[PDB]
Amino acid sequence: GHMPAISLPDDVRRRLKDLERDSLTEKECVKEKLNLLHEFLQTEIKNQLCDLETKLRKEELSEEGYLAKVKSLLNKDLSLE
Repeated sequence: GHMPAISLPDDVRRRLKDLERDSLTEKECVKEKLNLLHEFLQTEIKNQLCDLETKLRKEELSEEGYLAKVKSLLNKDLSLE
């Protein structure tokens, strides 16, 4: 990025703050975070996630593996800017 200037909308961000009060959860965070970020993340991102689901279905990946792997990817995508 020569000069990036894209970041989550202020209206969206406010919703997360309200959610924080309602007390989210690890599993709940991924479901909400995925759909929200998706609105700004291309489907090619969801595609990467789809392959992981296959591992969950073949019992090759740990439950916490997907939960912990998913988080990092979300942050990595935003770090690109």
